[PDB]
Amino acid sequence: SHMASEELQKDLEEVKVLLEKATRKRVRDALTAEKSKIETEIKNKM
Amino acid sequence: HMASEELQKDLEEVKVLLEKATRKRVRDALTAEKSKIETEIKNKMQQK
Repeated sequence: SHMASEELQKDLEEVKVLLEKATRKRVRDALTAEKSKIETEIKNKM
Repeated sequence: HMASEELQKDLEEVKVLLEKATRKRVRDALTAEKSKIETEIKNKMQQK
């Protein structure tokens, strides 16, 4: 369900897959901002 | 600060990533970034 740990892990994995492909700074910055948000949501679960 | 040619390369890549992405929040974030880039390109083409 919404905001379940497994859903956040799937979000994070996709952002990492796309960061491996991305080369443009502007696009990488947008992806890294999302990555940071998802990682915080995961860490918040402790 | 922005350059038309560089924004067009960013647009090309955002498009490529959007071919691939499967997760709703990631697709939404990339679509929003694409839209912002397109607005900036329009303004730079006007200013050329």
